[PDB]
Amino acid sequence: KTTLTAFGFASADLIEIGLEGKGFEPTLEALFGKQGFFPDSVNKALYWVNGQVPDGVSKVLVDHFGYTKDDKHEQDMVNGIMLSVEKLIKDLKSKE
Repeated sequence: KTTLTAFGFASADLIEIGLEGKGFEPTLEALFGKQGFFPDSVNKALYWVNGQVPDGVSKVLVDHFGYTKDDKHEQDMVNGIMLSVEKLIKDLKSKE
């Protein structure tokens, strides 16, 4: 929002766009929470996909998505991504 006072002492809101919403936190956590889609999905993709991102990007990825070096699951790329998808689907209707 912005209020303009350029007509002497007469004021007038030049423009205002009002955003109102609730229930964002559950989706925020289902995307980036402990069981969120992004952390597990990125971890599985990094484990099953050859090659590592530059070290600078690697630090951020480890910090945010909790990439794990070693996994004992002979489950494949498809199941690795699909576990994250499954938990996200449960996240969707398990909350607001």
